[PDB]
Amino acid sequence: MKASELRNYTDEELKNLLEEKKRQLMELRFQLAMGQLKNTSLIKLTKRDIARIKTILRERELGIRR
Repeated sequence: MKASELRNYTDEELKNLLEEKKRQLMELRFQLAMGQLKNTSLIKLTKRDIARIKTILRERELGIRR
């Protein structure tokens, strides 16, 4: 929902952060699916914020976040 911070970065920072969340979720599931990642609460938290963050990027694409 709210950001400030996650919309407040510059377009170059914003991508480089919101990309990081979007990848991280997918890479963390990939680390488990191998056998490296072990804290699954961290993944589950990481999804909430992946979803918020990767939504922020979406919202910024159409004009919802100027």
